[PDB]
Amino acid sequence: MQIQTDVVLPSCKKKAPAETPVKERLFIVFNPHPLPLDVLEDIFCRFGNLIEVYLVSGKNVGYAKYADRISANDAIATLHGKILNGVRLKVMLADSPR
Repeated sequence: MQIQTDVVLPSCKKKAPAETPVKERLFIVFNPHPLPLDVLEDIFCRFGNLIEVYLVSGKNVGYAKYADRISANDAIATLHGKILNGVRLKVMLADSPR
């Protein structure tokens, strides 16, 4: 599993239980192609309270469900605009994209 990034990351945290009701949602937009799912889970669990991350099939869009608003905001502040494994990322609130 590759981790090549230009940002300092927190350690991996445990995911919230899969059935946890969703509190915050993020769009992840990949330029030029999406990243593998295991990489995405490793990266996005690091902010805590990650319920799930998945890709929209065959598209450059992923979706991050968090059990905590502050955690998702941390993921935005840390990852938006950064490069991961050769891919540029946009991370934004799903309900109000920038």
